[PDB]
Amino acid sequence: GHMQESYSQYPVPDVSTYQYDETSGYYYDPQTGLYYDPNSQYYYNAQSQQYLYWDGERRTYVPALEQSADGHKETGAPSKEGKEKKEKHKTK
Repeated sequence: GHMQESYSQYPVPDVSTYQYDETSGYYYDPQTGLYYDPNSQYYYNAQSQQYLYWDGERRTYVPALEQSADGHKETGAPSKEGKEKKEKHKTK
């Protein structure tokens, strides 16, 4: 291949370069302006109040608003846990 050079992306960060803000429990990500959470890899774009994620396959930020369409009934999609929509279906 010799076409589609594929441009317009982000750097390759490391959370080991972020700043922990113990006043609230987040990391702050000066390379972006985002906040990262250590337990929740969904970044917080404070600017617009968007929740994002780093997708290193696409080397860009994407929104993390909902996934795996079995909920779409909150911010997130809790419906993978196995209780999800309850037993439904009779008991047999």
